[PDB]
Amino acid sequence: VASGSGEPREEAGALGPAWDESQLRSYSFPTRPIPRLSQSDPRAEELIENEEPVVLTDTNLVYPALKWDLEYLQENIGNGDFSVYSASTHKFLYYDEKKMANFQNFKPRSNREEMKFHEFVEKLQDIQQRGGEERLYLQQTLNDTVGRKIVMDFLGFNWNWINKQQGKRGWGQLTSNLLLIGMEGNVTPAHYDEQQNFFAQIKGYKRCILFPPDQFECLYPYPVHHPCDRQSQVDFDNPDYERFPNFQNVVGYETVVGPGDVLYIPMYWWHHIESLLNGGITITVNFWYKGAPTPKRIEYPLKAHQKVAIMRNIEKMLGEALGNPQEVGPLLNTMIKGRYN
Ligand SMILES: O=C(O)CNC(=O)c1ncc(-c2cn(CCCc3ccc(Cl)cc3)nn2)cc1O
Ligand SMILES: [Zn+2]
Repeated sequence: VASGSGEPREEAGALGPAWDESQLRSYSFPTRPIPRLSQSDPRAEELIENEEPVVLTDTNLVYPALKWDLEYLQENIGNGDFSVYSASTHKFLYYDEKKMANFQNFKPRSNREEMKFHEFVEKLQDIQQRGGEERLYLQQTLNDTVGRKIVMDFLGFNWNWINKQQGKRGWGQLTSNLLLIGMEGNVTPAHYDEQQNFFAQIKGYKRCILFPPDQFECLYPYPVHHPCDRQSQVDFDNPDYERFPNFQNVVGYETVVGPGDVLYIPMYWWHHIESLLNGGITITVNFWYKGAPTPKRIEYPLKAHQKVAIMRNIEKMLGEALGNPQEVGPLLNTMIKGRYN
């Protein structure tokens, strides 16, 4: 179970338990808790330099955004196009649409749709009213388009702190700034990203379950050329242990983040994210940085994330070299069977 869940944190002014574990979903693997530390704490600077997850609790990274809510955003964000994904269920499986023309026989069960902010809230209001079970997840990189109040907020982020982290870790350019607004219960299934991430919680509480790259074997990512590249094939809600036996060996690092917490998700680390049930609307901003460049002459034994990049590159080479990504599997199997297995 979630031994790493944590005894819920008690909010100041004794306004109750921020959340209780009945708002966490039930899963078949154990976990240990991610450390919640202060930014000044050197234990937390060492966790980051060693690419290990840590919850930073007092960065003020997005202090101005803590006032955010739907009303405030609607009135001040502009008339921009905001990507919004629909879903039949709590699970939000996402598809790379450009990879979409390889496989045609894995149909789409979560779809994008541009909206103006007022229409999005519109949709939640009516879904709200009719008690519907459709779920929505807004996910959009904010850009200069936005309102005057929201540019001032963005400018009030603690750029000095994060910009220092980018330099101290030798990381590369901030790639993007997604904003996520999601409904209670919504789940982003387990996946890994190729970039260092600072996951900055604003409104609501999110449960984050991470796994290290070295548990690649237990999480069974889709093929690289598949639309669900970098997602785990394993249904966390009902695992198929015959197809994925080593998911019985998976142990996670877990934590619940709330307003003001910043969760460092090291690159290539798996993460599963859920907005707690009956916790209402969640709001997050993410800060993705190209990771540090790989030194010129490499140190063995390699680290797990480098082996992952290798496997990824093998799949990519073979896809181009064979003229068809769908021959990758067959060739790899003939390479292995009775030779390496
Ligand atoms: O639900 C939560 O709180 C946690 N959600 C996530 O972590 C999350 N992670 C990754 C993606 C994602 C989206 N795309 C499509 C192109 C955008 C892009 C490009 C590069 C990178 Cl590095 C990230 C994003 N590719 N990856 C979406 C997510 O929502
Ligand atoms: Zn991610």
